[PDB]
Amino acid sequence: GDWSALGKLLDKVQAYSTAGGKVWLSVLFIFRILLLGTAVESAWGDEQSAFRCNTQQPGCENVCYDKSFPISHVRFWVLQIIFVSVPTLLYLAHVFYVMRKEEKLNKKEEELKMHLKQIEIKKFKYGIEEHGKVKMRGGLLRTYIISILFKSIFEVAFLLIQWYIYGFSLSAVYTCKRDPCPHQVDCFLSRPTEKTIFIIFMLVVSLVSLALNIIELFYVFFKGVKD
Amino acid sequence: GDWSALGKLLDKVQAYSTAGGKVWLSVLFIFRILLLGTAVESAWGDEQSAFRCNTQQPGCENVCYDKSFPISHVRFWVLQIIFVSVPTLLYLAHVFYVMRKEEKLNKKEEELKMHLKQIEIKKFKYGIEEHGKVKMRGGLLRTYIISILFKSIFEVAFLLIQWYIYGFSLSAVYTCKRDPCPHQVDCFLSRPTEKTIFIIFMLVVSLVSLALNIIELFYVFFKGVKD
Amino acid sequence: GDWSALGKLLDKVQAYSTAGGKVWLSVLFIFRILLLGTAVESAWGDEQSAFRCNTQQPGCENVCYDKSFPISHVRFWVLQIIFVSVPTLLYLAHVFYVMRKEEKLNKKEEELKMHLKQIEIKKFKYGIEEHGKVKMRGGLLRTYIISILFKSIFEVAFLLIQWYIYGFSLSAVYTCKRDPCPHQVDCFLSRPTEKTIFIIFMLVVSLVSLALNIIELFYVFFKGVKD
Amino acid sequence: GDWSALGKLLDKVQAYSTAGGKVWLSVLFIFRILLLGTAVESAWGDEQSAFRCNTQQPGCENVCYDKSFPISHVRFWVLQIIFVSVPTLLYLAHVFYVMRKEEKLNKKEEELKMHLKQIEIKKFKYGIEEHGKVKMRGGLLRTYIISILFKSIFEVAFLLIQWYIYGFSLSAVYTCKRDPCPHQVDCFLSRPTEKTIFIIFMLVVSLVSLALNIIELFYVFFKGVKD
Amino acid sequence: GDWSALGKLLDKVQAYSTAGGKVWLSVLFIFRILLLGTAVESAWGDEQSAFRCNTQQPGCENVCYDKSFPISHVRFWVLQIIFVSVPTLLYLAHVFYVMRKEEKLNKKEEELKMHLKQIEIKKFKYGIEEHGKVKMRGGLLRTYIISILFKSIFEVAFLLIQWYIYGFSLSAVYTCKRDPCPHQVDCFLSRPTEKTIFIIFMLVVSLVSLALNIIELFYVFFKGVKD
Amino acid sequence: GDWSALGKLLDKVQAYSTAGGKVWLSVLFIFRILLLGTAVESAWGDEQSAFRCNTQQPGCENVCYDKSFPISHVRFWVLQIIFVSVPTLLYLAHVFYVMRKEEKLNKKEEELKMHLKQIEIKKFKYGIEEHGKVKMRGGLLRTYIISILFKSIFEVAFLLIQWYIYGFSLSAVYTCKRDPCPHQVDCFLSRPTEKTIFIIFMLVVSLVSLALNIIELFYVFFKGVKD
Ligand SMILES: CCCCCCCC(=O)OC[C@H](COP(=O)(O)O[C@@H]1[C@H](O)[C@H](O)[C@@H](OP(=O)(O)O)[C@H](OP(=O)(O)O)[C@H]1O)OC(=O)CCCCCCC
Ligand SMILES: CCCCCCCC(=O)OC[C@H](COP(=O)(O)O[C@@H]1[C@H](O)[C@H](O)[C@@H](OP(=O)(O)O)[C@H](OP(=O)(O)O)[C@H]1O)OC(=O)CCCCCCC
Ligand SMILES: CCCCCCCC(=O)OC[C@H](COP(=O)(O)O[C@@H]1[C@H](O)[C@H](O)[C@@H](OP(=O)(O)O)[C@H](OP(=O)(O)O)[C@H]1O)OC(=O)CCCCCCC
Ligand SMILES: CCCCCCCC(=O)OC[C@H](COP(=O)(O)O[C@@H]1[C@H](O)[C@H](O)[C@@H](OP(=O)(O)O)[C@H](OP(=O)(O)O)[C@H]1O)OC(=O)CCCCCCC
Ligand SMILES: CCCCCCCC(=O)OC[C@H](COP(=O)(O)O[C@@H]1[C@H](O)[C@H](O)[C@@H](OP(=O)(O)O)[C@H](OP(=O)(O)O)[C@H]1O)OC(=O)CCCCCCC
Ligand SMILES: CCCCCCCC(=O)OC[C@H](COP(=O)(O)O[C@@H]1[C@H](O)[C@H](O)[C@@H](OP(=O)(O)O)[C@H](OP(=O)(O)O)[C@H]1O)OC(=O)CCCCCCC
Repeated sequence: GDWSALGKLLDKVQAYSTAGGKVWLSVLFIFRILLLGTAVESAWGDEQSAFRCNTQQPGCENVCYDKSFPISHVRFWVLQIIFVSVPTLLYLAHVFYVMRKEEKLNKKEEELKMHLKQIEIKKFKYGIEEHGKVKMRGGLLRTYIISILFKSIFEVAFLLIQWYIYGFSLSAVYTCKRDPCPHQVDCFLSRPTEKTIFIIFMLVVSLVSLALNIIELFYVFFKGVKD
Repeated sequence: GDWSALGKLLDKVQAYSTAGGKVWLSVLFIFRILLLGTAVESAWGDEQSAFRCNTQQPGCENVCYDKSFPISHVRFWVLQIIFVSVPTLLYLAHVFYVMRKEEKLNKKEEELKMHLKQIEIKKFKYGIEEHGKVKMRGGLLRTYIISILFKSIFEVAFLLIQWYIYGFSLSAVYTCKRDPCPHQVDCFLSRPTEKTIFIIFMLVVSLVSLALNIIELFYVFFKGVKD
Repeated sequence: GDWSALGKLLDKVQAYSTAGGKVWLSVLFIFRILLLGTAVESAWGDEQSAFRCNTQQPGCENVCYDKSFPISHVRFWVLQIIFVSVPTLLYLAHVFYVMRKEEKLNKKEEELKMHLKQIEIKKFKYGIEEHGKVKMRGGLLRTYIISILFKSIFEVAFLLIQWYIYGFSLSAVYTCKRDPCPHQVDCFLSRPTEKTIFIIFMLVVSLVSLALNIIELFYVFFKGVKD
Repeated sequence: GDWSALGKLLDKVQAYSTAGGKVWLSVLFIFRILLLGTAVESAWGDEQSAFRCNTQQPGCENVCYDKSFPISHVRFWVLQIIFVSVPTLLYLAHVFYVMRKEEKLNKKEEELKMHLKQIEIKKFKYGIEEHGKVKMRGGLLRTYIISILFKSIFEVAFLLIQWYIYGFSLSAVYTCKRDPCPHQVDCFLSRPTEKTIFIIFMLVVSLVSLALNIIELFYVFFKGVKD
Repeated sequence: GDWSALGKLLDKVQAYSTAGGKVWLSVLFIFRILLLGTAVESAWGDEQSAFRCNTQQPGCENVCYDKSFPISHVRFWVLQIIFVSVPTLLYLAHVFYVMRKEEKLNKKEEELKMHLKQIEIKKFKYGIEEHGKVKMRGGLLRTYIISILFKSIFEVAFLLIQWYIYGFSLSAVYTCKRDPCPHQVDCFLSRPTEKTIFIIFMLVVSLVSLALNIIELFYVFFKGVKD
Repeated sequence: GDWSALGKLLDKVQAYSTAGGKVWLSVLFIFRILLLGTAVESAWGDEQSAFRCNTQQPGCENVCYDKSFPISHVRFWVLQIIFVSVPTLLYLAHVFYVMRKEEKLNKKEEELKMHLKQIEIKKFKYGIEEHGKVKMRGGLLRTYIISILFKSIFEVAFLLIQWYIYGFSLSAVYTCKRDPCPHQVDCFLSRPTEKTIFIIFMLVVSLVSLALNIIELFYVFFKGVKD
C-alpha cells in the first residue's frame, strides 16, 4: 500500500496525547490498518471473477453484480479509516501553532533580558512553562473535545450507512431482477462465510473504538472539572 | 508506485509556506495521492476484461471499448496531479535562488568586517534579515501569486476537459456504432456504481481545493495590502 | 506484507525482557512470521480456482467450496499471530509508564538537591535505582504474569477452535451435500499433501511455543520465590 | 522498478551544475521517469492478450503481432532514457577527478607550509580556489559541451528511429500479410487512442527537452565568450 | 520476500567469526538466498496450471498432481535454508551473554578501583581482556563445535530426505495410477530441463557448503590443539 | 528483485579500485543489472502461455516447449551476472585482510612508542604507509591479476555456451519432432523480434565489457612494469 505518510504523521502526533488517545492510536494501527492490509483485503480478490449467474443471456452477469454490490467493503473501510483520522491531524496542527507561538515569545523574552509580567501571563495562558511540557488549557482543550466529537459522529455515520446499505451478513444466493435479465435469475456469491466473519469482526472493532473514545472524552471532562 | 521523489520534493517545499499553502499540500497528500493509490486505482483493474458486447462479430469488442473510453480516469487523474504541482516547485527553486543570494551577500559582508549601507538595503529588499526568516516582498510575492493563478487555471482547464469528454456518471449500458460492428450493438460496462461514486468524490475534492487556493490568494492579497 | 510496524514495536520491547521471553520473541519472528510470509502463503494461492466438482449444475462449485472452507488457514494463522502479541505491547506500555515516573521523580530530586527518604523508598519500590536498570518487583511482575497467562489461554483457545473446525489433515476427496447441488456430489481439493504438512508443522511450532512460555512462567515464579 | 541507483547518481551529480542543467534534470525526473513508471506503463499491460485477428488458422495471431510491433514503445522509451543519461555521469566522473587532484594538491601545499607560485597557478588553471567552488574553465567546459552535444545527437537519433519505424499514431485496424496466414487477414489492436495520446505527449516532452538543452548550450557558450 | 530480519541478524553475527564461517555466510547469502529469490523461484510459477493429463475424467488432474509432487522444491529449499541457520543465532546469543558478563564484571572492577586477582582470572577464563577482542576458549569453542555439527547433520538429513523422495531429475512423462483415474493415465510436467538443471546446481552448492564447514571444523580443531 | 545485498557489497568494494575497474563496475550496474530488471525481464513474461503448436495431440505442446528452450535467457543472464562478480568480492576480502594486518601492526607500534625498522619494512611491503592509502604491490597485484583473468575466462565460457546452445537469433517458426507428437509438428514462438534485439544488445554489452577488462589488465601490467 501507500499508508507510509499517514502512519508517519500519526507517529509524529502520538508524542503528546492522553493515554486514551494513545490506546486509540495503537488499536487503529494494529487492527484497522495492519489487519486489513495483511489478510483481509486478499479475501476480496476475486469477488468479480468468481461471481456467476444461472443464465445464458449476455450482459446479465455484470448488471446483477452491479446491483448486488454498490461499493466493495474494502473500499468502504479504507474511506472510513481516512475519514476518522483528520481531526487528529488538526490537533497536531494546532499544537504546532502553539509551538511556533512559544518559540516567538521565547525569542522576544530573550531579547528583553511590566514586559516580564505580560510575557509570563501569555506563557501561562497557553500552558507553555517548561519549554517542552505543553499543557491542555483554554484552546487546546476545546480543539481536543471538538476533534473527539467529530471523530465519534463520523464513525457512527459510517456505521449507519453500512447498516442501511448491506446489513451485517451475506447470503449465499442472491436474487437479481434487472434488465436485460429475463424475469428473475439466481446468482451465487463468492466466499460468503469469510466475508461475514470479517464484517462482524470489523463491526466489533468499530464498537470498541467508539467506547474507547467515549471513555477518553469522559476522562478529559473530569480532568477539566478537576481544575 | 513511484511517487517518492515528488513527495520528497513537496516535503522539502512545505517548510516555508503560508497556512493556506500548507493546508492545500496536506489535502493533496491525503486525498489526491494516498486515496488514489490505496483503493481507487484497484477499481479500474478489469475495465477491459470484464467489458463485453452482445455480438459474435470478431473484433467488435475492442473497437467498442476504444470508442467508449478514449482515456482511463486513473491516468487522467494522474496527469492532473502531475500538472497541478509544477508551480510549487518553481516557487521552491526561486526560494533556493534567494537563499544562494543571501549566502553570497553574507560571505561578502563577513569579508568586509557605505558598503554596509548597500549590503543592508539589499538584505532588506530581498527580505533576508534574520538568516533563516525569508519574508515575501517584491519578487517572491509576485512568483507566489503567478503560481497560484497557474495552478487554478490548470485545475479548471482539466475539470472542463473532463466535463466535455465523459460527464460525471457512467450508464450501465452503452450503445456502440462503429465498424466492423454491423448496425448497432449493445455493450455492458463494469462496476458503474463504484466508478460514479469515485468520480463524484474526486469532483468534490477538486472543488474544495479550488476554493482553498482562492481563499489563500485573497488572504495573501490582503496581507500585501496591509503593508 | 505490512508487518513492519508490529516488528518495530517488538524490536523496541525485546530490549528489556527475560531470556525465555527473548527466545519466544525470536521463534515468533523466525517461524511464525518469516516462514508464513516467505513460502507458506504461496501454497494457498489457487485454493479457489483449482477447486472443481463432478457436476454441471450451475453454482454448485461456489456453494461446495464455501461449505468446505469456512475460513482459510492463512487468515486464521494471521489472526492468531495478531491475537498472541497484544499482552507484550501492554507490558511495554507499563514499562514506559514506569520510565515516565522515574523521569519525573528524578526531576523532583534534582530540584531538591525526609524528602530524600521518601524519594529513595519510591525509587526502590518501583525498582528504579541505577537509572536504566529497571527491575521486576510488585507491579511489573504481576503484569508479566498476567500477560503470560493471557497469551497461553489465547493460544490454547485458538488451537481448540482449529481442532474443532478442520482437524489436522485434508482428505483428497470431499463430499458435498447442499443446495442447489442435486443429491450428493464429489469435489476435489488442491495440494492436499503440502497443506497437511504445513498444518502439522504449524501445530508443532505452536506446541513448542506453549511449552516455552510455560517454562518461562515457572522460571519467573521461582525467581520471585527467591526473594 | 529499479531506478533507485540511477536516481541516486543523478541526485549526486545535480549538486554542481548550471541552471539549465538543473531544469533538464528536474524535467527528466518528473515527466520522463515518474510519469512512465506511474501510469504510462500500465497501458501496455495487455497489448498481447487483447490482440486478436479475424481467422481460425493456427499460429497466425503470433506472426501478425510480431509483424505489427517489432519492439514495444515502453521498452524503446526505457532504452532512450538510459541512453540519454550517460554523458552526465561522465561529467560527474570528471568532476570527481578534479576533486581528487584538488585534494592531492592541497595535501602537497599543506606539506610545504617558487613552489607556491606553481601550486597557485595549478589551482587557478583547474579553477579550484575556494575549496568547494570548482569553476568551469579549460577542460570542464570542453567536457560539458561535448556531453551536451552527445545527449542532443542521441535524442535526435532515437526520435528519427521512432519516426521511421512506427510513426506517431496507431490505426484501430491493421492489415497482416505473412505466412502461414492465408491471403490477407484483419487484426485489431488494443487501446489505440490512449497509446496515440501518450505517444504525442512523449514526443512533445522530447522536443521540449531538446529545446532546453539547446538553450543551455547557447547560454554556456555566451558565458565562455564573456571571459 | 521477507528475508530482511534474518539477513540483518546474520549481518550482526558475521562481525565476530572465523574466516571459514565468514566464507560460509557469504556463500549462503549469495547462492542460497539471492539466487533463489531472483530467478529460481520464477521457474516454479506455473507448475500447477501447465500440468495436464491425457484423460477427460473429472478430478483426475488434481489427484495426479498431488501424487507427483508431495512438496514443491522451492518450499523444501526455503525450509532447508531456515533450518540451517539457527545454530549461528545460538552462537550469537551466547556471544551476547558473554558481552553482558564482561560489562557487569567491568562495572564491578571500576567500582573496586585479592578481588583484582579473581576479576582478572574471570576475565581471562572467558577470554575478555582487551574490551572488544573476545577470544574462543572453554565455552565458546564448545558452542561453536556443537553448532557446526548440528548444521552439518541438518544439511545431510535434508539431502537424504530429498534423495529418497524425488531423486535428482524430472522425467518429461509421469505415469499416474490413483482413483478416480481409470486404469493408468499419462501426465506431462512443465519445464523439466530447467528444473533438473537447478536441482543439480543446488545439490552442488549444498555439497560445497558441506565441504567448507568440514574444513572449518578441522581448522578450528587444529587451532584448539595449538594451545 | 533482491539485488540489494550484491549492490551494497559492490558499492563497498568500488571505493578502492583502478579507473578501469570503476568503469567496469559502472557499466555492470547500469546496463547489466538496471536494464535487465527494468524492461528486459518483462519481455519473457508469457513465453510459455503464448507458445502454441498446430496439433490436437494432448501433451505435445509441453514437450515441444521443453525441447525448444532448455533454459530461459533471463535465468542464463542472471547466472552469468552472478558468476562474473565473485572475484571482485575476493579482492575485497583480501583488502580487508590487509586492513586488519595494518591495524594490528599500528597497535603494536603504538605500544612500542630495530623493532621500528622491521615495523617500517612490513608497512612498506604491504604498501601501508599513509593509514588509508593502501597501494598495490606484491600480493594485491597478484590477486587483482588473477581476479581479472578469472572474470574474463568465465565471461568467455558463458558466451561460448550460449553460442553453442541457442545461437544469436530466434526464428518465428520452430519444427518439433519428439514423442508423443505424431511425425513432425509446427510450433510458433512469442515476440521473436524483441528477443533477437535484446540478445544482440546483451552480446554487444558483453563484448564491450570484455574489451574494457582487457584494457584494464594491459594498463595494470604497464603500471607494474613502471616500477
Ligand atoms: C481507575 C483509574 C482512574 C484514572 C485513570 C487515568 C487514566 C489512566 O488509566 O492512565 C493515565 C494516567 C495518567 O498518566 P499521566 O502520566 O498522564 O499522569 C500522571 C498522574 O496521573 C498525574 O496526571 C500527574 O501526576 P500527579 O498525580 O499530579 O503527581 C502527571 O501527569 P500530568 O498531570 O502532569 O499530565 C503524571 O504523574 O496514568 C496513571 O497511572 C494514573 C494514576 C492512577 C493509576 C492507577 C489506577 C487508579
Ligand atoms: C478569521 C481569521 C482571519 C485571519 C486568518 C489568517 C490565516 C490563518 O487562519 O492562519 C494563519 C495565521 C498566521 O500565522 P503566522 O504564524 O503566519 O502569523 C502569526 C501572526 O498572525 C502574524 O502573521 C505575525 O505575528 P504578529 O501578529 O505580527 O504578532 C507572525 O507571522 P509573520 O507576520 O512573522 O509571518 C505570527 O505570529 O494564524 C493565526 O493564528 C492568525 C492570528 C489569528 C488567529 C485567530 C483568528 C482570528
Ligand atoms: C539449568 C539452568 C537453570 C537456570 C536457568 C536460568 C535462565 C537461563 O537459562 O538463562 C538466563 C540466565 C540469567 O541471565 P541474566 O543475565 O538475566 O542473569 C545473570 C545471573 O544469572 C543473575 O540473574 C544475576 O547475576 P548474579 O547471579 O546475581 O551474580 C544477573 O542478572 P539479574 O539478577 O541482575 O537480572 C546476571 O549476571 O543466564 C545464565 O547464565 C544463568 C546462570 C547459569 C547458567 C548455566 C546453567 C546452570
Ligand atoms: C533573460 C535572462 C538572461 C540570463 C539567464 C541566466 C540563466 C538563468 O536564467 O538563471 C541562472 C542565473 C545565474 O545564477 P548563478 O547563481 O549561476 O549566477 C549568479 C550571477 O548571475 C552570476 O553568475 C554570479 O554573480 P555576479 O553577477 O558576478 O555578481 C554568480 O554566479 P557565478 O558566476 O559565481 O557562477 C551568481 O550570483 O540566475 C540569475 O539570477 C541570473 C541573473 C539575472 C536574473 C534575471 C533576468 C535578467
Ligand atoms: C594453507 C593455509 C593454512 C592456514 C589457514 C588459516 C585460515 C585462512 O586461510 O585464513 C585465516 C587466517 C587467520 O586470520 P586471522 O586474522 O584470524 O589470524 C591472523 C593470524 O593468522 C593469527 O591468527 C594471529 O596473528 P599471529 O599469527 O599470532 O601473529 C591473528 O589472529 P588471532 O590469533 O588474534 O585470532 C591474525 O594476525 O588468515 C591468514 O592470513 C593466516 C596466515 C597465513 C596465510 C597464508 C597461507 C599460509
Ligand atoms: C591516454 C591515457 C593513458 C593513461 C591512462 C591512465 C588511466 C586513465 O585513463 O585514467 C586513470 C588516470 C590515473 O588516475 P589516478 O588518480 O589513479 O592517478 C593519478 C596519476 O595519474 C598518477 O597515478 C599519480 O600521480 P602522479 O602522476 O605520480 O603525480 C596519482 O595516482 P597514484 O599513482 O597515487 O595511484 C594520481 O595523481 O587518470 C589520469 O588522469 C591519468 C593522467 C593522464 C590523463 C590524461 C591522458 C594522457
